[PDB]
Amino acid sequence: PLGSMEDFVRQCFNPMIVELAEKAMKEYGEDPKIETNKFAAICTHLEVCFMYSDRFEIIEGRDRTMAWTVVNSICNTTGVEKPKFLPDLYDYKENRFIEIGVTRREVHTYYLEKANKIKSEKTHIHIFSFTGEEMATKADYTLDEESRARIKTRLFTIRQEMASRGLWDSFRQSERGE
Ligand SMILES: Cc1cn([C@H]2C[C@H](O)[C@@H](COP(=O)(O)O)O2)c(=O)[nH]c1=O
Ligand SMILES: [Mg+2]
Repeated sequence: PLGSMEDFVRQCFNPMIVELAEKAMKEYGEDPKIETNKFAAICTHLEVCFMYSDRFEIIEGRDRTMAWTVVNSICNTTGVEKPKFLPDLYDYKENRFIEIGVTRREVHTYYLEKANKIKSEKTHIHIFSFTGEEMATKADYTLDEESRARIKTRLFTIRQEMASRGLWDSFRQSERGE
């Protein structure tokens, strides 16, 4: 009754999500078979990105060349400052890029880590946790109540399904600062 996180990933996430996540890992010489807790964290963040977007241009998940092409194309269609890193989404409504975080640590710690990495005055940050806690730039949450509620619900489902397999203990304890 300690299961394999790799088998859990391929069984409980959409295959398009798993493949995008495998691609993101192999891109940086990480093996999804080895760094399995990371492989689940990456799938989860991908899934949250897709849920948040249902107005929004998806950046995360794309091949890096295509992602940057898309980011530059928006920045010169609009006024927007060009991010130093490469966000997760663009919001056509509020006309800003967004970075999404999903954390198993304290949401404040993670929010400020992200703010300090990206050093942007324009990019919106929105962090979710597996506890139902969330934090978003200027207390502007962008989406409505039941839409954020659905994301928080999917996060609970992942956590309980990991718990079922004996995987949550290690998953919850193995996030480090980026
Ligand atoms: C969802 C996803 C996550 N990740 C990793 C990097 C980060 O640690 C986290 C998501 O990246 P981000 O939160 O900086 O956008 O998971 C990828 O590398 N590629 C992906 O497609
Ligand atoms: Mg990203």
